[PDB]
Amino acid sequence: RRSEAITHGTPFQKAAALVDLAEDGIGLPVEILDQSSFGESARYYFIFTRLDLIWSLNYFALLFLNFFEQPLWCEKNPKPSCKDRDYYYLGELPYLTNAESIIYEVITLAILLVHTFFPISYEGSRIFWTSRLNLVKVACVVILFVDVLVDFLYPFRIAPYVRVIIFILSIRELRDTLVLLSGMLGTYLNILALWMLFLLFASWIAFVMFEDTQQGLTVFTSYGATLYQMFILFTTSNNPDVWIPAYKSSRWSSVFFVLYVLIGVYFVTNLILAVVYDSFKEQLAKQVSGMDQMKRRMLEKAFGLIDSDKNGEIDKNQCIKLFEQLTNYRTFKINKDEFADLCQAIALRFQKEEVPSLRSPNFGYAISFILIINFIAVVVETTLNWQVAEFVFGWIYVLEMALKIYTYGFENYWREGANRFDFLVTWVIVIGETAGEWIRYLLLARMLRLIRLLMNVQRYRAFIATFITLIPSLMPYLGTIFCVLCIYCSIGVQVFGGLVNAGNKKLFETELAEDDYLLFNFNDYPNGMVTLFNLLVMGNWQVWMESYKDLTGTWWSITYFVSFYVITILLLLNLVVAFVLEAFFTELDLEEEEK
Amino acid sequence: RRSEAITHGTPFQKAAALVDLAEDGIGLPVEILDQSSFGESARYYFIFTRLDLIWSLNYFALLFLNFFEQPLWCEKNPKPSCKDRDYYYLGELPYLTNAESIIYEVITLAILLVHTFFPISYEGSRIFWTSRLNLVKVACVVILFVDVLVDFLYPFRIAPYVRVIIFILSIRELRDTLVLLSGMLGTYLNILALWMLFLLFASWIAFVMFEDTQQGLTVFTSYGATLYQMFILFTTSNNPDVWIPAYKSSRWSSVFFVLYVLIGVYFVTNLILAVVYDSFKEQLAKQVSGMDQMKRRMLEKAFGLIDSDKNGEIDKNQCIKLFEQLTNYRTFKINKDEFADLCQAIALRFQKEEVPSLRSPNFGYAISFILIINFIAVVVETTLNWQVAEFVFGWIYVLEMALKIYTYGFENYWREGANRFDFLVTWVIVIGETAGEWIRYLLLARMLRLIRLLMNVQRYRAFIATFITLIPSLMPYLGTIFCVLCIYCSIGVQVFGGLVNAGNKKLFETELAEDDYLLFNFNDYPNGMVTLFNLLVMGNWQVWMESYKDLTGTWWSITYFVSFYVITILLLLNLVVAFVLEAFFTELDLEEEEK
Ligand SMILES: [Ca+2]
Ligand SMILES: [Ca+2]
Ligand SMILES: [Ca+2]
Ligand SMILES: [Ca+2]
Ligand code: NA
Repeated sequence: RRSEAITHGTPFQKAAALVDLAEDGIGLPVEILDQSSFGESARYYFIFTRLDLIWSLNYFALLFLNFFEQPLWCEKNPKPSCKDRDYYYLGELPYLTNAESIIYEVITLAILLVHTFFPISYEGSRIFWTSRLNLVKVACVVILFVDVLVDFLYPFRIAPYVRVIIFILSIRELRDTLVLLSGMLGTYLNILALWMLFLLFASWIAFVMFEDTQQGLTVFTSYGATLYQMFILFTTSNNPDVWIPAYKSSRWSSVFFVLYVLIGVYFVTNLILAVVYDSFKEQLAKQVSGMDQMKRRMLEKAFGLIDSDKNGEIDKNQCIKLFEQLTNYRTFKINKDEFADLCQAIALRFQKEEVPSLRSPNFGYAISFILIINFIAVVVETTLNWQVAEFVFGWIYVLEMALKIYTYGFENYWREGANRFDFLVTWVIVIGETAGEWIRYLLLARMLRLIRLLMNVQRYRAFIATFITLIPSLMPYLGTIFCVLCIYCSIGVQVFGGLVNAGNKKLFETELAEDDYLLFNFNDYPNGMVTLFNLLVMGNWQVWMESYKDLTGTWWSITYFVSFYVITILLLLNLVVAFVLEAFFTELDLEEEEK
Repeated sequence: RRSEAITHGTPFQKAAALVDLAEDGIGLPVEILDQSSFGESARYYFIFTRLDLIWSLNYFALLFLNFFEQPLWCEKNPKPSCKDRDYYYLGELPYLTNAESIIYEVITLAILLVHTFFPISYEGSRIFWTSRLNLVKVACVVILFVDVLVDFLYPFRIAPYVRVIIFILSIRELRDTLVLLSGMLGTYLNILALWMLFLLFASWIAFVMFEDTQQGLTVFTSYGATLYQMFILFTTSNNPDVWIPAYKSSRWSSVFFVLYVLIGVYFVTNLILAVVYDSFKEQLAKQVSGMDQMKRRMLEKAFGLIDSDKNGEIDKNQCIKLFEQLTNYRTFKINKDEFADLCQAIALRFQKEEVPSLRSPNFGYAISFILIINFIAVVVETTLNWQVAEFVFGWIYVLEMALKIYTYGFENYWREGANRFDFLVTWVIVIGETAGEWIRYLLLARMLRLIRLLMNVQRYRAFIATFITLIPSLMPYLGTIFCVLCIYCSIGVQVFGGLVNAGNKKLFETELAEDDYLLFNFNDYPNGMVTLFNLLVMGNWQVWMESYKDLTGTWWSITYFVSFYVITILLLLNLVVAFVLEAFFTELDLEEEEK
């Protein structure tokens, strides 16, 4: 898919290059594809995309800055200071000084300005300024510039939110996931309406049924208290604890709570999952259609490069001239659609990639035997039934890397999803030879490759193959969940920071103190992230909700936890379930086509 | 579907009857259908099926006997006796005396012997004694007869297990569910192999990683302790509790447990659900195919009754003679397959059932207004903003019942799934007029019918329609889970009965005593059932496992809880999820066909 062919080649080379780009799934921007003299514009797009590692590193740096900033409650002079990390149950990451924060922010903003305005080199000015994505990015960069300036000048801070928005906007798969999700929201709010109606009605029955009982006197003291407890019971997290007083008062009370939990989980929760799954399928189909339209647009541009006369036809003397530039550089008359069908058929049957310029099958057996020997060595070493053996295996693994990159070349080697990981962990190993036991886990991280041999076992092939394909293909969804946690974390540290401290005295009544959860707090960004992970797992989750309700003295604090549950569990994790199921069924159909 | 027509009719009436049976989904047994005589054999089958209510009541009585038997540990003379129900934290159901047990068992066994041997009236002797189902039923009844005799004579008791097996064998949909499940088991044990391999490897890494830490010294003290804790963490039920000492030692420890829980839940649990779902689909397809073969066999014997000359043929005079006996009672040559296609097409496009022997839409509006008025009356009554009003509404509801059974006749009325429930709750209401405040809940149980009006709201139609169809169609699966719970309950009372008592002294160290769960014990069958419900809900489920491990002093006790988790949660509840999802998608496709 050579940039040089697109930039400089004769039209037949440009056509073959656009074809290989399209069927490798890479679209040139329409702002380039729609113009005649596109080569000089494309020149800049390729130098832009050559720098993707620099831009990606800048975005991950900008996002990770949130983990190293001092909490705002520490700036407003607490007694004692946040140097007393044990008094405030804080984490172990350093807090950047003002000087360090200024340096970090200035550097990352300068690279962000370059990345955001450089597209005006290949898009034109009017084309640039009319893109909605560019306008939103310019708004984000100007907000970060003003936020930098207004503290280089030296009740809340905006920057951490804008950094997460910039990160979302800078990864195509995350933008795509949010566009997909925006199509699901309309149908999601309907079933939330029915779920609320269910909770309200079940809570009304429960309230009027227990009003003068011990359950009434001690748990269901009001309709709001009932609705709160019944909401937590929908999650099952407070079962059976919430209805023990009823069961002590009468064993028949268990029938009500049995019916409630049975209906709430096995009917209502599964139907919410089903609604989310159907909507996800509809939006994914719409996305794949859009990608097919991109592919067709590129193939039509290729035909518009070969046809310079606009008669809409190419002859066999042109067609063989394209067929060479395809079948030996990347792998009757024809018309605009016939070309697209013929080429996608070539992409089906004949298409196997040629190797770039500049290995035996049993070599895989040799390295598999070596890494199983290494595994049995590691086990007999841990049970204490050798640094020179760990050295000689590390040497063999770097020798394998060097041999494979020599025989195939890195531009061919690095294409495989496996060997790029083997390369990464081998590099981390050899740079670990800085002269502990941590190399044990790196070599076993290589040993994990042995699990691919279970794809030879037909009863396991589908499972292992789906797990392997899921590792990369879930990253957009897991990353969207991660960005949602980052926003909720910044809110939590803004609204709850400093309340969990060793002098609070109310804290030691709060259940957070009784369950020993005091390190899972919102005093710091990493603390908030691990707390939000515990919330996402739903294990004991209402402990934090009830404790921060006590510590803040307001029921409005529960809006945080309720909204977090409604967004992340009932929607995003159900989306993950749907995605895993659809991936597995796709694998079974692929095997049913292989056989 | 007239039994008179099958038993006595002219062959054209027999043919029309067999057709209406087959297309209403009722199969005569093959032992009749192939008998070459629908006479005296069919006569007895219809009186047999006329008695279905008596048999069903006998089977439910036989199953429920388990809830009223004295636990065997009470018979072996405890001090104090089980009359001290508080000392043993017992339930509220009575225990039958020996005389009552003998009477109950003798009566139920007599009706069971009748039901099990009466088929030899229409099946022949050799046909009866070669049926595998009959032989298993005869083995069960002879075991119950021995177990009765061996205590009418006056280490464990077998009867409670055989009663559950008899109940499974006596309901067709439960036999169907078990034969379906037997097809899934092979593929289920494969993914259990990978799940165990995942637990063992993750637990080995965790063990060697923490060995000299506080996590090692206090939680991961051995490989077996690690594997046990990591298995509970796979359930999430001990998150974050299990790894707080690691997090106190180093915050980076959280990354291990985050990755473990992320992989274990969102990859492994979802792929187990996917495997179960695919296997369920394959087995349900095999079931529907068998039902279609039954339908075809019935249509082919209908043809074999019309073509009693074995022409291979029916002529137009015969065909219109059948056509009258069909279209005037129950809703050009032709051949064996053409008949079946034509009739099934008539069922699809033309059939609409006639009323049996012996109403305007505004009546539905009137009763909807009356029940909404009743609802606003109930709400304003409970908030205390009338027994004569509750009486007059109860009268209106019984007058509606009597009017509808008059206008349509009970044989037509009772066919709807809705009005048979309305009839039941109205009868329970009017027999409740024994003169109480509890009738509020029965009238609101009628008020629940108002939710059907949300099917008129297109954004809610599929959800409500699927919920309504799920109410009956999940009963075989929920009932299979109930039978599994019954067997586990009987085992639990056998092995754990009497250990939770106020004199145990070890109990008050056991977490069961600290969480206040002492009423959730295995001292009694209803206590066991509610305990196993709490286990099925997975809320705090490891409390019982760890407490009974401590009370029994052996790790072998955990086999009970582990096997219960593996059977019920990873298989049967995933089956319920698959069933609900497939039902929803079927509803969306139905609406997509109707719109
Ligand atoms: Ca700032
Ligand atoms: Ca009351
Ligand atoms: Ca017995
Ligand atoms: Ca160590
Ligand atoms: Na807990």
